[PDB]
Amino acid sequence: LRAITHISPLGSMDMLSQLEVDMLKRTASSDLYQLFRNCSLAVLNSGSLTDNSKELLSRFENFDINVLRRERGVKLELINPPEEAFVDGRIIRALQANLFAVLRDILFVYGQIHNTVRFPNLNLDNSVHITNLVFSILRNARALHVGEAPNMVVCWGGHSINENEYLYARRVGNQLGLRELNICTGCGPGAMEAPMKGAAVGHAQQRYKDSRFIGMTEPSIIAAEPPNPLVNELIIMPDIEKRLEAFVRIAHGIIIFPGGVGTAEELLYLLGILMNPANKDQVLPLILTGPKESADYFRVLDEFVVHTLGENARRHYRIIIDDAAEVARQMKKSMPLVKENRRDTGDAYSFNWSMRIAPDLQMPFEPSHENMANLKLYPDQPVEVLAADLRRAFSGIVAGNVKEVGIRAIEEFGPYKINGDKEIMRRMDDLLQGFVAQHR
Ligand SMILES: Nc1nc2c(ncn2[C@@H]2O[C@H](COP(=O)(O)OP(=O)(O)OP(=O)(O)O)[C@@H](OP(=O)(O)OP(=O)(O)O)[C@H]2O)c(=O)[nH]1
Repeated sequence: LRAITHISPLGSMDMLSQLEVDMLKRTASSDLYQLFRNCSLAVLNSGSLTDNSKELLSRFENFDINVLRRERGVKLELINPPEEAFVDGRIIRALQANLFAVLRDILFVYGQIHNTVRFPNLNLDNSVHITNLVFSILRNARALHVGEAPNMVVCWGGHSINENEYLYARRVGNQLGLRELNICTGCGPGAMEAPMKGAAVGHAQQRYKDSRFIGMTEPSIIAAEPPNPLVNELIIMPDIEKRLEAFVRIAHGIIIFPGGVGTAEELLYLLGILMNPANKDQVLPLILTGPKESADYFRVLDEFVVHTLGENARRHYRIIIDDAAEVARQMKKSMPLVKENRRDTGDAYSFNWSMRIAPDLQMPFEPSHENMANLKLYPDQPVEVLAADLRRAFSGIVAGNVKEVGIRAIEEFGPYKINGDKEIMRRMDDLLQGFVAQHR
């Protein structure tokens, strides 16, 4: 009635103390179990060709996982796991490494972090501690290499995309791989998987040995979305805001693909950091690119930025339509400039400390009628503030029409549409009307 198998640690959690093991033990038996189980299950389905995520999560009712204590360290016990994850009775290494990546970031980091009874005085409300914590997580994930030239390109894109956009992202990935650049994404399908599949080919063509494909996700996502099978360095941050800060501090360049309206929220976030005068001398290339069909999509998005943040916004990004070689060539040229930029201030090559991220951008935000109310949506205040309050505005009603939390108050309380300048509020509907005219 039950088939069992023991997995030894690989890639992480391979050198533990007995106290740490005992800590992991109770954590695996506290309320965190449901989260820990659903994440392990998602990892074990990376590569299973059932596109419907939640469909497959139910197919495995038998599955359960427990943590085994051994004098030396820990082992993972799997009860009735998916068959497609094994080869002649042995677990596929890639999955095995992701399997213990969950053990690390969910139980060791996530479960012991909220515990302030367990960890030292860690003021989660202090902006500095957050940044250093993000660093500690990445270091614990063995994702920060010493004295390595900048070659990491973060990529953001839509969850599900048409076959047309997918090919362009693959092509861009290939051109990035052909130039010995590595890739970091949201660890999912769609635009978060295509650039990796393409970069793998280029690396092979260039005989590039150690590809780094970093999937950076969070518990609520990975619990329902298995990671794409290209990810070879999995990382799960505790909060949404900590995941986004991780993206910014490890990246040496950022490429944004069409992601529907979410692209706007993602774009405003970056501008809120770059257009901060404290970051005037920072060097972080930003390219927004897409197939020939996404011409007007980015046009609409560009007019919005100009008409609200000013032409000054364009000195921080470049739009490239249907040219993969140019996108990759731009990023390759910027790497020495990043290296030179970090070297000019003494910053680390693998992690951007000096980049000032305002504390408002590191804290969670809830789309209630109160928080939204005091959104300063006029152009009189600093540009970097307007962009911050604009991000918190989009995602506010993003999940506010059909999301289980938005319509619980959108038809019981109605739309809020917080006070702002009559001109700015229209340039948005022009943006929303524009995305609708293209079936986004
Ligand atoms: N900013 C930075 N430097 C790093 C990093 N990892 C290694 N380094 C190296 O540390 C060295 C810099 O130390 P120093 O030689 O004393 O130069 P400093 O004037 O003191 O710079 P600083 O005061 O820190 O701002 C350089 O090596 P070399 O120049 O001697 O050789 P190579 O050219 O091959 O890289 C850097 O390449 C890193 O993550 N960030």
